[PDB]
Amino acid sequence: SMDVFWFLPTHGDGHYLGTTQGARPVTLNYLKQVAQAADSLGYHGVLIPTGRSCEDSWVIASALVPLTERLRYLVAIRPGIISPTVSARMAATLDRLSNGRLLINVVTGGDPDENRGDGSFLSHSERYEVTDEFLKIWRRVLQGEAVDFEGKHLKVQNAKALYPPVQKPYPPLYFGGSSDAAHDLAAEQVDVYLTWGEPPAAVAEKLADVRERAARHGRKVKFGIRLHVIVRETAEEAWKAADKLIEHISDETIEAAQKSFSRFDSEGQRRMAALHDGRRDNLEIAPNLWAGVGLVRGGSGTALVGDPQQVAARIKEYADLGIESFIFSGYPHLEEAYRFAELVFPLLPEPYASLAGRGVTNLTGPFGEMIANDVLPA
Amino acid sequence: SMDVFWFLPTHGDGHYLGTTQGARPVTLNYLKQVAQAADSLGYHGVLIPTGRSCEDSWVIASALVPLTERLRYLVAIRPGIISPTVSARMAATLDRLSNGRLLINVVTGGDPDENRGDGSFLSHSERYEVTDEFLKIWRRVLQGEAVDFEGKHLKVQNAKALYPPVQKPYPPLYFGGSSDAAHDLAAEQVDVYLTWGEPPAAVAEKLADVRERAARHGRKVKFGIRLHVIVRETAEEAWKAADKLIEHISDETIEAAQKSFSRFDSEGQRRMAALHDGRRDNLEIAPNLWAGVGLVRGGSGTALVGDPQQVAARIKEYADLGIESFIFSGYPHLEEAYRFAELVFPLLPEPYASLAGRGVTNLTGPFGEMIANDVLPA
Amino acid sequence: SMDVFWFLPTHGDGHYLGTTQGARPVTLNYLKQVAQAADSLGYHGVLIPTGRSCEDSWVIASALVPLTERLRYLVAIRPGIISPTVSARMAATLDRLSNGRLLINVVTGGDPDENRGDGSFLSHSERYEVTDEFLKIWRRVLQGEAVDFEGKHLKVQNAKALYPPVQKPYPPLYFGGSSDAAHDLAAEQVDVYLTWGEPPAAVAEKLADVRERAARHGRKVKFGIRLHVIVRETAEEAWKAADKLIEHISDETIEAAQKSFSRFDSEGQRRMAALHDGRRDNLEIAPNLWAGVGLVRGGSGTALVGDPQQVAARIKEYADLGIESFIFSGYPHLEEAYRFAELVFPLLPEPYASLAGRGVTNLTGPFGEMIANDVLPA
Amino acid sequence: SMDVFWFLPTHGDGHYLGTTQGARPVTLNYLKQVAQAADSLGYHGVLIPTGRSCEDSWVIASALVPLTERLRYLVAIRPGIISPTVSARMAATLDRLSNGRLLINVVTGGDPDENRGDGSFLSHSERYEVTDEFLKIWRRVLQGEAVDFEGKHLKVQNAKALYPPVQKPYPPLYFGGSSDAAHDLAAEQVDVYLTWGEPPAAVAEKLADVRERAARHGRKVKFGIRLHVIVRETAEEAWKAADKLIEHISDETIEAAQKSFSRFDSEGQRRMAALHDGRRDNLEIAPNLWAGVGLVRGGSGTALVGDPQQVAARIKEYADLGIESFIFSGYPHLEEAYRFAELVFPLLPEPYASLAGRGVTNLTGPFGEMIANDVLPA
Ligand SMILES: Cc1cc2nc3c(=O)[nH]c(=O)nc-3n(C[C@H](O)[C@H](O)[C@H](O)COP(=O)(O)O)c2cc1C
Ligand SMILES: Cc1cc2nc3c(=O)[nH]c(=O)nc-3n(C[C@H](O)[C@H](O)[C@H](O)COP(=O)(O)O)c2cc1C
Ligand SMILES: Cc1cc2nc3c(=O)[nH]c(=O)nc-3n(C[C@H](O)[C@H](O)[C@H](O)COP(=O)(O)O)c2cc1C
Ligand SMILES: Cc1cc2nc3c(=O)[nH]c(=O)nc-3n(C[C@H](O)[C@H](O)[C@H](O)COP(=O)(O)O)c2cc1C
Ligand code: NA
Repeated sequence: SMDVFWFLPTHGDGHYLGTTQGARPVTLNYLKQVAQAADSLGYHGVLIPTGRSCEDSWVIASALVPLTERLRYLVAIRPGIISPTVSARMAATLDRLSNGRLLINVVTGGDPDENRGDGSFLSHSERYEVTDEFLKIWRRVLQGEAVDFEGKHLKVQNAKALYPPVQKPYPPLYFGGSSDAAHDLAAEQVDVYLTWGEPPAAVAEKLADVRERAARHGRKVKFGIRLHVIVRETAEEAWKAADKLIEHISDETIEAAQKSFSRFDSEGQRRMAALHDGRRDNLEIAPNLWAGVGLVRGGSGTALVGDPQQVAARIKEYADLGIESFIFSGYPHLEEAYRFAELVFPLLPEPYASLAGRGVTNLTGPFGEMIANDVLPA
Repeated sequence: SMDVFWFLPTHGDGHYLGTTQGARPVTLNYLKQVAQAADSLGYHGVLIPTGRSCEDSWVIASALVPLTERLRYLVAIRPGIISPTVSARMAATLDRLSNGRLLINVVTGGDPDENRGDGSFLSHSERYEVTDEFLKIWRRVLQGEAVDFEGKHLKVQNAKALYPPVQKPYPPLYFGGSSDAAHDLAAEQVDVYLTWGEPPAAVAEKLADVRERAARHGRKVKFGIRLHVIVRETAEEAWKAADKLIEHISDETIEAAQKSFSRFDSEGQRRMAALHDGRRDNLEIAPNLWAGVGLVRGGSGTALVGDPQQVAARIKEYADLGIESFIFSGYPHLEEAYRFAELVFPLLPEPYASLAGRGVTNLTGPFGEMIANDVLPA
Repeated sequence: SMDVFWFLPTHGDGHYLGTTQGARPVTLNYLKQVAQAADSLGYHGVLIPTGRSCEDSWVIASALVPLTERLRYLVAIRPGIISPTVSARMAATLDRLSNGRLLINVVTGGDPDENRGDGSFLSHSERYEVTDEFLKIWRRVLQGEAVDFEGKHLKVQNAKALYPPVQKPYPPLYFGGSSDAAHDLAAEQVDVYLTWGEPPAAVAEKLADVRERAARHGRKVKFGIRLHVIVRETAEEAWKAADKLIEHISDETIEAAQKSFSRFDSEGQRRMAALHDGRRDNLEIAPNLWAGVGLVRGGSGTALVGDPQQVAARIKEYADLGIESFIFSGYPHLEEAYRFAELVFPLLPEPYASLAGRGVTNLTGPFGEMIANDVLPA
Repeated sequence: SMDVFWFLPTHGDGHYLGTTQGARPVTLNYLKQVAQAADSLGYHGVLIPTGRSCEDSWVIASALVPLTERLRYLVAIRPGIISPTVSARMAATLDRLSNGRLLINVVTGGDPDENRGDGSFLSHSERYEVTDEFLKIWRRVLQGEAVDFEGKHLKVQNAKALYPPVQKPYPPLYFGGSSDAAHDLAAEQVDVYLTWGEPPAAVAEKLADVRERAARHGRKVKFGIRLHVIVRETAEEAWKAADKLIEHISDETIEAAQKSFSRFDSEGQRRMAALHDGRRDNLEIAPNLWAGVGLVRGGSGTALVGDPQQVAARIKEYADLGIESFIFSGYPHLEEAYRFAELVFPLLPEPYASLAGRGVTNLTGPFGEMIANDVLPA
């Protein structure tokens, strides 16, 4: 079993990184194009990023829910900048309108400059104390309880969400974080622990630690991984596409991004930037794992590059560690959603092996362009 | 010079108040029905309420924006439970996706229990201090400024909204409130001051008060009024429908509703609850002004009742006081939106006079159901 | 079993017949309103009329299919004015796009003036000869057969529809007609025989006649009835609403309508026109069967008028005769669709009994408008 | 000025011709993707093919109209298989539902086998006599006339289209045909004369003939061209992409299509098949004009292949001949719609030079994926 996600580029899209050449603006029509493509191609869901660099995740997810049928939306909540009772009501409303298609990504926010801009002057350990108290109120409120809670940071009295969610006990909690406090938080409250595309050896160590701490609370959590993907029919086309993706990036842009990454107080972000060292050489840190994206883009900075057989093999290596969720992305996000679904889906377990080419449809007849007006293609 | 709004019943709908008989569940489909009706009928916009008793306003409005073309959405924000910078990004995104169809209703929250349920333990004077600092940050960030602010309650450092809104300088701010702190805040920062359906005499005093305080800041504030409406072809049918609206309300529900109203420290709620005092008699506090709605429903608790000429007469009276915005509602909200547009619109100024019956359309030809198969109606 | 249909007023809508007072123009917005209401309220489908007085059924049905989830569309085909091979491809495409939600209403056309306007100069028997040959090509082509056909009226060689339909062997064939040629055609080729709202005794004879002729061919056809419905909470309101429907109808308009009906060459139209005799008196030709609609409207000219228990009883009577399909309509079509579902559905067999009031939804919680802000309705 | 159309692959889509490898089935979701992409990218419209090899044009176009805002639809009508009065009502309905976004492609049918399959046993000259009589009735009824027409093939009495279209006097008539009868028909009745992708010298002779024949009637006929496009950043990429397109085409499939084209009774099809005569070598019949598509595809069988400067240059060569409309297509039709708009639109006249990259968008701010979370791309 495997859940394959796509990605909504709410922070912008294009053919090349760190530039405006071939860039596509974030519009409702284009986001609808990507979401409906992922919905019809059979992706389990789409991840919506959050932060100052992105449009609001909740406005986007809510606008695309009535325009899609089965696609699930992994939406980020940010404790510390919103009341947990209100956030719970937001999740309840969106889960009700979507008929149980809401997934929650718990985000603590690793940029102190962004946090101060939102009015949150908490330290790294305080952000996780807030998130811990946030989730405890959030989870109980969505289970129908009038909550009285008085913590170090948050205090509510008679917190109630009158409209229950569709998913019981609440929309599943996804969480990504690499710090010690992050692993304690995931082990206690979250349902799925997420990691960025570190090499398999590093991901194995992070999974073993989360599984160990989850055993102390008598819990078993699931695991997912966030990776870019540059797959082509051959590996030579894939590496050429990987090279062209960062060819228009000047050293003034690389050094500016790494300088902004040094300001971040995020254990996961530092581990990602440490893979490429801010240089253009040795970007293939592992077989078919390419760290060129991290030179400019924050967060996910690695990509699987190669033919379909190679990309599938690297997906199996991660799956052998206990990873069941895979959140992929490509540039541009519309075309690469079709590319990954056509090249990689037939090599993945069901239902993705059967969803390839056809998609979510039951139609037959002339499959492909008709030869003249009386010859079926073969 | 008139904008006519309708209302999305995100707190529940039905044919009768208090009871569940004839109640209509609020789903995505039914909200699409109401929103698309007001859009096609030519209403300027719809009001979406906020609170523990309602679904989330932002999730609802975002879900209905891609499903309408011209309809504006008056969406409520509540300072004190969400970061002002994050709220500005939410407003920017929705205003961009809707192409400038977003309107903001500033809500301070008049129920101390609901405020404590969300984590806010502020007094009446402190809630307006937070809103005042909230709006100052909110209005400046949406204008492209990197804001440094340090007030009594809020503190931001390098607050920025990277995606500018469509409406300049920002989506217009609507505000309702009758306390002295409310009128000072309305005079300084809001664009439209809203009032509930009080008799014209009391509305004129509140309007004259806000208008004078706003003059000290050099601002010309617009005025709107929130009112229920029960309009029928004759005045006799209207009073029958008003009686049926409350015929299934027991005295134990009235006491439970008024017991909650006394908990509210809201000045506007106190003035509305004092018009009926829980009585079932003397509900016509003014010519064609019926206060039966306020027996169980908080907020707007008065209604215009009568034939189209009587309802339009009360509307012109309010308009002669300087009121340019009108937010109406009826039970059930779908049918009454058509009834009001078909009975009252032809009696209102343009464009509502021309929008009567036809609506926002350019189609010609047979008007009405055809006679036989070749005889046009006349 | 029981399938309950609604009706799309593609020939115009309104509150009153004959006149233009309270008329609603047929627009894409309003047809979306009616279709999406019937879809969400749980109706099995909607009937779309065809003819000179209506917008094209195939364009309307195709435009609303992507905007609805489970609603079926009973679309009309008229042999003699379109190639059966092309019509077969149209049915295949719409059935494929709707994922098997297409239903076919075979219409022979009962107005010689309209038929001549379309280029058809066939007599009554010749129209049924064309229809009989049409359906044979239509059914064989949709079953994947390369058809050579040389009949009296139609001639095709190597007729093929390369895209098969979702429903096998083809979308079901509904047919309405009262002539002897109609009963032969229905007994031999159609799946469901439809009749207008005649008294149960007259319906029983037509049903027995069709059933006997189908037995001779070794076939069993189902039966449905087409009726208007004016249902109110009490019987007195229903009869008052029936009087309002024809209060704005002048005798000059009745005479012009009945003069056009005498031009028609349809047995079913004459049987319907013979129920009211072109007069306003004795319109209740049967218990709760009111023939006032036929005084101006062509086709369905009777209505079920009464309280829910009275309407549900007349439905049960028809169902005792073997009728399993019920195609209802009301004025206006949007509001009356909710009225019938909220009043009659609880008195109908499953699933209409469980779909009553709530529609097709899995939402729980506060049912009805909230009392104050923490008191659930009861 | 210039109108740039795209193409809906209602006959099938994919990456490679002649084979099922990489093929995409014609589904509602995929067609919605292609149409909404062309709508948002700024294309003037899309062409929808008709015939036995495709899904029905009217069903497809009607289903996509409510899902698009500005995109126009060039929909085919085929005289001889449908009544002109019925066809005019379909055009009136779709033009009204789309608010004037309907265009008509007049198709006579060049395949005798496909025509006989639809019940039309007319010769080449007879098909143009039917079309001439069809269009006279079609154009007159849409102008609000009760038409009496008695011709050699068609006879109508009191033909009326009750619902007038939005476009006056009627939706524009596009027409393609290279025979002498076609050029007479285009000079007299049609608004836009279309030609397939012949070399510029052969196009100039056809346009000069039509212009001369139309001047005798005092009419000016707009000119358009239909062409596939394989454009890439470099010329070598485009030529390699063109080779990949036909690399899976078996020589037995080429002969299976050329023998099918010999049966056709179309002068324009013969002129297209005479450009290569099945020869696999030297398919570049003109600078950047590649006839590789004509090996297996009927109708349009030539493509523009080259870098953006070469493709734009060939477009300007056709424009100087007087061609104002361009109907382009590519494989696959979704990805190639973006490729052409992003690569060729900036080299085209307004408004396509402004629609490049930006598209129909008034949004400002970040343009492309954000560098980190505060640095905008440049
Ligand atoms: C898969 C994944 C997705 C994430 N998405 C976001 C996001 O959208 N916005 C964000 O600010 N942080 C995101 N993060 C990062 C964390 O949620 C959080 O901001 C912080 O970096 C965790 O800090 P830590 O590694 O020091 O424990 C994501 C992390 C992962 C692994
Ligand atoms: C037109 C209008 C709409 C309002 N909408 C809301 C709402 O949706 N939620 C809410 O809590 N309060 C709403 N209020 C009430 C005030 O915004 C605020 O909550 C408080 O009651 C004002 O307190 P005050 O009158 O003492 O200054 C509304 C008021 C008006 C006039
Ligand atoms: C339920 C029902 C629906 C019908 N719908 C249509 C229609 O939409 N357009 C139409 O022209 N005739 C319609 N008819 C009438 C017949 O299909 C046909 O046109 C003709 O009147 C039958 O003639 P006959 O009774 O003499 O056999 C309908 C009949 C029934 C019973
Ligand atoms: C741009 C263009 C589009 C056409 N589209 C179609 C079509 O969709 N279906 C079709 O059968 N023929 C199509 N044709 C061909 C003609 O409409 C017609 O079928 C026939 O080939 C003309 O015959 P002629 O060249 O001998 O005058 C098209 C022609 C052109 C130039
Ligand atoms: Na390193």
